[PDB]
Amino acid sequence: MNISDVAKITGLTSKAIRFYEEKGLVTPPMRSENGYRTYTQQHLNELTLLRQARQVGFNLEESGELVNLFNDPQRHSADVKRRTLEKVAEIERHIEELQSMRDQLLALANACPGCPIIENLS
Amino acid sequence: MNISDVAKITGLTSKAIRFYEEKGLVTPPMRSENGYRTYTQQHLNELTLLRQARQVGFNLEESGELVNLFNDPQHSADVKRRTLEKVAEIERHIEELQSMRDQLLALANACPGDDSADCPIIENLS
Ligand SMILES: [Au+]
Ligand SMILES: [Au+]
Repeated sequence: MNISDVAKITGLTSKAIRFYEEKGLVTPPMRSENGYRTYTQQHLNELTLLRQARQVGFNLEESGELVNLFNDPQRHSADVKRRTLEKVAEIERHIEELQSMRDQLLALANACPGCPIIENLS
Repeated sequence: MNISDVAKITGLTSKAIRFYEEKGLVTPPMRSENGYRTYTQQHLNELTLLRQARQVGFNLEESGELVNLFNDPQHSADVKRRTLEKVAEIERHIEELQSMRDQLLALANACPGDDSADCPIIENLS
C-alpha cells in the first residue's frame, strides 16, 4: 500500500505517519523501484497500535516502547501490564482534575441568574 | 503600572501580556511621557479574567469573548450559557477518559501479567 491508503485505513494523517517514521518509532516503509513508500500489514499493525496508544493517554516515548514490546517475541505480558496500570493511575488523576474544574464552573453557574461568573473570574 | 508591575500582580509573564495585547484580546494600554505602556485597574481585571478563564477550561477566543462581555455595561444569561456549554464539554471529556480507563482496566484484568508473550493488551491495541 502507499501512504494514502495506510492513512485512510488507520485514521492517521500522512503528516503523522511520516512523523512516526522520522522519530524511528515504527519500522521504516520500503521504497519501490520508483523510490516511493510502500507498507505491509506489519506497518499497519505498528501504526494502529501507535494510534490507539496515543488515544488512551500514552505519550510518544511510551507509545514507542509499546511498539517495541509488540515486536518482541519474548515480551513479558507483565511488563505491558505494569505500564498499563500506571497509565490508568494518570487517567484517574486527569479525571479528578476535570471534575474539580467542572464543580467550580457549576458553582459559578449556580450563583448566577438570567453576573457572579464574570465577576469572580476577574 | 508598567508591564513588570502587571506581571508581578497577575502572575503572567511580560511576554504573555504583550501577546494578549498583540492579539487584541485585551484593551491596549496607553503610553507614558517616555513611550512605555501604562496599565490601569481595567487591564488587571481583563488579564486576570483571561488567566482564570483559561485555567478553568476556556480557550483563547472564548476567553477573549468573556473579556468582551466583562467590559460590557449590559448579559447574565449569555455568560451562564457559555459557562454551561464549557461544562458539557468537560463532562464529555470526563466521559471519554472514563471509557478509556475502563477499557484499559478490562484488558489488564484479562492479562496473564507474567513471563509469557501472550498479551491481550498489546493484541487489542494493535
Ligand atoms: Au452570570
Ligand atoms: Au498483557
